Amino acid sequence: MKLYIYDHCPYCLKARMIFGLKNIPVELHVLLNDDAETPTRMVGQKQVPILQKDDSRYMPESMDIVHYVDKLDGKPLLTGKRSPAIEEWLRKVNGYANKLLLPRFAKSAFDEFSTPAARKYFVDKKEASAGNFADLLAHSDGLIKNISDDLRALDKLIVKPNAVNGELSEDDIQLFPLLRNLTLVAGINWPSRVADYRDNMAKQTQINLLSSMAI
Repeated sequence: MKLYIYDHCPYCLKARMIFGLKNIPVELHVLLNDDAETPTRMVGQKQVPILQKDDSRYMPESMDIVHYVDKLDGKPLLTGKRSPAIEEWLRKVNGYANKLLLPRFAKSAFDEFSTPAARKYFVDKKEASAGNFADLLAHSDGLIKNISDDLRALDKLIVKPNAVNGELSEDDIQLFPLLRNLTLVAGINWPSRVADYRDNMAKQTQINLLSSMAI
């Protein structure tokens, strides 16, 4: 029951969230980002989260972990009512968020980026390599407007400040992690019901907001 992760990783947030809500203890293991090799060895893919299930069985992928843990006790807690519109909106919002987040993930050096090596290794993937980030960063305010607007739409869509779709559904599994990531983007103007939802799920999951690291 061990999660090999890179703290910032949305998929790892999704994993930790499912464990949190289900209330299943899990050995979080924050690998250095430079350690791409061990993930690759274990699951034949450079990705984390990797769940070393009980009998030391390393399973990759958020959604897999989510559904598996959700089904572990034969009680589908949070697969109530999937909403396509929410899924679509989430994907679009991730599409934005990613671009804002990446350079913050670099600047606010998460634990996995402790070593200069891990930091550089991470930073060179997208942040430093795509010079365009300079421009996007300069443009931040305009992006903030776009994402905040898209969040106010989402703020209208939020049926309950816990169950996005009135019933706990995998849209929540995406949504809370996403908003949680967005806390790092200090500028993005988190709407009311969004913030309510977010802090409720944060409390439920025992996941700290990234406010303290936000820029």
